[PDB]
Parts: sequence; C-alpha cells; structure tokens
Amino acid sequence: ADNYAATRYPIILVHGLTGTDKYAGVLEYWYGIQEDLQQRGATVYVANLSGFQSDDGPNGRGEQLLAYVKTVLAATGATKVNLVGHSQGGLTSRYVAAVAPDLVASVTTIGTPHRGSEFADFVQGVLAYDPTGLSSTVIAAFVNVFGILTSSSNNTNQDALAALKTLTTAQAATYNQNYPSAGLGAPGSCQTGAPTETVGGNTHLLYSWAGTAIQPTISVFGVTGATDTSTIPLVDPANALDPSTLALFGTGTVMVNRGSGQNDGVVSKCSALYGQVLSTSYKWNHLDEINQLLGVRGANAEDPVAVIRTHANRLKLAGV
Ligand SMILES: *[P@@](=O)(CCCCCCCC)OC[C@@H](COC(=O)NCCCCCCCC)OC(=O)NCCCCCCCC
Ligand SMILES: [Ca+2]
Repeated sequence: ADNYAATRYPIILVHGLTGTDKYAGVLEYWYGIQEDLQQRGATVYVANLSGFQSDDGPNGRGEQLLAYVKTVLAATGATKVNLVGHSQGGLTSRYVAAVAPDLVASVTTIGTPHRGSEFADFVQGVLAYDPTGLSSTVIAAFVNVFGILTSSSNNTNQDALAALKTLTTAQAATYNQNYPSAGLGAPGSCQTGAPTETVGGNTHLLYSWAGTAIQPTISVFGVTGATDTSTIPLVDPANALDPSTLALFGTGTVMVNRGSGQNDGVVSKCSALYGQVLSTSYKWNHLDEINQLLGVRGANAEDPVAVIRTHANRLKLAGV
C-alpha cells in the first residue's frame, strides 16, 4: 500500500545457521518479513545459501552470497545492495562488504555473533569429551543431512563441524582479524565501532541490533540462573505454541553460566554489537528476531516485523 520501505538499493535478507530461504521449501526463515517489506514498496530478495558451513573459504557461504548479490544486480539493474543479515548471516554479509565493497551499500546485523557464541564453545567442548571422536563424525553427518533435507534446493554443500567452529568465541576472533570492519570495536570491550565504513572508496552504512530476552537474574552457589524477559512469567502462551521460546531459554542459561551475560539464547549482547547499534533492549530471543516459529513471540516482545520495517525506512532516509 505504501512506499515506506522503498529503499534505493535492493534488500537482501541473509540467513544464519541451519537456514535457507524456506525450510523444505515451505517454512520461511524470515517469516512474513519479505512480504511485509514488499507491500510497503520495497524490492526484497532472500538468499539461499548453505545452512551449515563457514563464511570464508572457496566453498563457503560468503562466496555463495557474492554470487547471489551479483545475479540480483543483474536482475534489478542496480549497482549496490542492502545486506540485512541475521545470526551467521551478518558474518556473511560482512564478507561480501569486505571482498566486494562496490556492490554493497549497507550491512545490517540482527543478533550476529561477531565475537562468537559461548554456546558454540560449549557444544564443541561436549564433542571433545568423546575420546574416540565418533560423536563428531556421526552428529555432523546427521546435521549435514538435515541441511540437505531442509534446504529448498537440497544443497549438498554442508559442513556442520565448520559451521560450529566458525561460531566459537576463539574462531570468530580470527575471522575479525582476517576481515576487519570499522563497525567493530576492540576485542573484549563490549563496545561497537563506527556507524559507517569506507572500503576502496565505497561508503557502507553499518547498523545492528540485539535480542536480550535472557538476562542473568539470580546467582546462588556459583550457578547463575536467568529469566526470559520476553514472556509473562510462567502463564505466557509463547511457551506453548513455540518450542523455541523455552529451548532458547535453556541454551540461554548455558550462556550466562559461561560469562555471556544478557543474550538472546545463543548470541550475547557484546557479540551482537556492530556499527550503529539501534537497540539491544528488545525482549527477544534468537528467533523472535526473525518473527520466527510461525509469528509467535512473548507478550513483552516488540513486533520484529515492525522493527525491520522502520529500518528499511531508515535506510531510505539514509540515501541507501
Ligand atoms: P545463528 O546463525 C548462529 C548463532 C550461534 C549458535 C550456535 C549453536 C551451535 C551449533 O542463528 C541461526 C539459527 C539458530 O537456531 C538455534 O539455536 N535453535 C535453538 C536450538 C535449540 C535447542 C536447545 C534444547 C535445549 C535443552 O536461527 C534459526 O535457525 N532459525 C529457524 C527456525 C527453524 C525451524 C526449522 C524447523 C525445520 C523442521
Ligand atoms: Ca518465538
């Protein structure tokens, strides 16, 4: 009905871990997001990359995105695009910004583990306690096969062990060295960087935000316990019609006990921080961020469809 989200450059929504554009070709990762933006006069494109893989490397997700960004420009007549990444997606959008500045006009990250995930360190530490190392073989085989069965194009390019390593606190620290951005502040500071970036003479408008439903609220005998601020305590229906609200609150407790502090379930506040931080106050878990698990969210959670809508308006008034 409107031209509210009518940006100058086309929007490309980049998925994260486990993702694709539509699971099994039916479940949209960005639930009703592309549609909502379309109605409001925006040109939106949703990337289909590997659900399980690293961002760098010839056969990585970054190159899959560059290739896709290229075809979009070839299909739109555009010169640059607006990368909007979620989770590993923001880490993937960054790669294209770095390696191909001219084709990128802005990078926006939604709950992106720029410094990594403490939960990725955990899951890997749990894999290492198998002295034989067969858990890593069989669980990766399993998770890769999920990638293929739920990818809309049944993409065989899945490396689960690469995807889990890419997301660890220590490996992301190497990523940032190898792919520096002006929107990144010093490692270990829980501080962001500059709002814009300039590579090869090309200006990118850097933005980001975070979900912080899981806050640490009680420390007893060393053991830290958290609260899911997205929900009305106990009686909230989101804990019923959404298995991820409670799953993320479980992963979110493992996080606080590993020093993450306030997090969205799998990403910390400190790790999500990039460029221009518009908010970290959202009472959202990791999926609420993408209006995920059939449009369901707790009662104290803001409308994520509205947030990505006000942002596309912000990109428009920004000149991108
Ligand atoms: P980001 O890319 C990476 C965040 C860092 C996390 C590392 C986990 C280590 C392997 O985000 C991508 C995903 C995150 O998905 C989740 O964490 N889901 C919670 C798993 C939870 C379980 C805890 C049980 C605890 C007792 O964002 C999503 O994939 N989104 C989509 C919903 C997809 C539903 C698909 C159904 C397919 C039948
Ligand atoms: Ca949810």
